[PDB]
Amino acid sequence: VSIDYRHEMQDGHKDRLLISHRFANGFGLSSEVKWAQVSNGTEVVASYVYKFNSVFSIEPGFSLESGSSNNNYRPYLRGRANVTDDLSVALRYRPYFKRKGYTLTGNIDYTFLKDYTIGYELEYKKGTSYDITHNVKLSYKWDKNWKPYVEVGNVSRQTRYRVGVQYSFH
Ligand SMILES: CCCCCCCCOCCOCCOCCOCCO
Ligand SMILES: CCCCCCCCOCCOCCOCCOCCO
Ligand SMILES: CCCCCCCCOCCOCCOCCOCCO
Ligand SMILES: CCCCCCCCOCCOCCOCCOCCO
Ligand SMILES: CCCCCCCCOCCOCCOCCOCCO
Ligand SMILES: CCCCCCCC
Ligand SMILES: CCCCCCCC
Ligand SMILES: CCCCCCCC
Repeated sequence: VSIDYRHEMQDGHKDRLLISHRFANGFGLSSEVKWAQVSNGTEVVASYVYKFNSVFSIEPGFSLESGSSNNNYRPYLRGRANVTDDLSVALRYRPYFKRKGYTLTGNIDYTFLKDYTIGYELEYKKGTSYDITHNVKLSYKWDKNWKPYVEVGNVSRQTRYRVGVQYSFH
């Protein structure tokens, strides 16, 4: 189980608290509460990660969000390839049916010096009623329980900044 708090600003603000767990069988569940300045929301996600082998995995997922402004059903399929022990790549297709469109999100993540991770995320969003996002995240496993992190992204025009920390139970 982990609990992840994150603050976001551009150049109002957004905050979130995301609690999640992935079981050794592959089943995962998360619940997130979000507030922004006012709006609020909650999201729940259930998924299975199915590992074909040490390199390739596929993760179908189900999510519903309920809010002031965002209210969507967003199922998804995420494929992952471990290129090396330190380097992974993923691609996620996530349509949204909200009150429709889809996002396509690619991720490249590289772990170095045991405790650091640098991640690049490219996200393409297209409505049916496009935007491209570039994001860089840097995380540091400070100890067995705490993983602070920062993200800087460009949303296309403007910059989106996040700071957060993930606490893991042991
Ligand atoms: C939701 C904020 C980000 C996740 C941190 C909450 C984890 C709760 O377990 C904390 C146990 O270790 C902390 C011991 O120090 C107590 C500090 O109390 C603040 C907890 O909210
Ligand atoms: C395995 C299928 C999907 C798992 C969903 C689990 C969540 C079920 O909880 C429903 C109970 O509602 C609690 C309070 O409702 C607040 C609104 O919920 C936010 C998103 O629906
Ligand atoms: C992006 C569309 C293709 C991805 C598969 C659809 C996922 C939504 O499935 C709906 C069923 O919801 C229940 C699933 O909850 C258990 C976790 O397993 C994920 C399978 O959906
Ligand atoms: C790893 C398996 C799961 C990954 C998703 C499976 C299928 C994804 O289809 C993508 C749908 O978009 C079609 C065109 O792709 C456009 C790529 O981005 C450039 C924008 O034109
Ligand atoms: C081992 C690979 C993983 C590390 C990759 C991290 C660095 C990747 O940086 C690419 C991010 O590109 C950001 C582009 O910024 C958008 C510029 O938009 C114009 C300014 O408004
Ligand atoms: C099992 C720990 C995550 C909690 C998710 C709650 C879903 C309603
Ligand atoms: C993995 C079984 C379901 C866990 C749900 C925890 C309470 C909402
Ligand atoms: C301490 C040097 C500044 C690092 C800048 C990083 C900007 C993304």
